[PDB]
Amino acid sequence: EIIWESLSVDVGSQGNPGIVEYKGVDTKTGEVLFEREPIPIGTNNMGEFLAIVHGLRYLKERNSRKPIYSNSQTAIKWVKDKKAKSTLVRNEETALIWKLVDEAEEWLNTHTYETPILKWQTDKWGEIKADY
RNA sequence: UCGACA
DNA sequence: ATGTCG
Ligand SMILES: [Mg+2]
Ligand SMILES: [Mg+2]
Repeated sequence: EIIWESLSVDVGSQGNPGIVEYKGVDTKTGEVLFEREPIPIGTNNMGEFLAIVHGLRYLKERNSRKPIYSNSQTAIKWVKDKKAKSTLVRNEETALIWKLVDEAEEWLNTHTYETPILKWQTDKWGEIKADY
């Protein structure tokens, strides 16, 4: 039940919170579609969030109806609810990560999309293809 | 309390 | 250990 005609996104971080990054790829070819420039500091869940919303953008501007695979239970939800509920403090250091996270919001609720966002069954299918 | 996904 | 959710 793996829909290979999809986009699988995942985040790679160093410490949580800390240096964060994500990337989307073709669930099958493993081809790297979009990659995020390593952010200074940010939580994992925010990483996931952005990873998804970015992929959401990527598709819409290519007119793709491919669903999205994320193993972030927290983000898949945040996104469904168009609301990132991150408890990370807002200070000049968590600037960029919060800047982005907000724009991802300003987008979610100012756009349309039927793009399915699906949970990747890591326990049954192994690490997601966009994994580091 | 724990459980779950990262 | 921390980030989040149920
Ligand atoms: Mg992940
Ligand atoms: Mg991973």
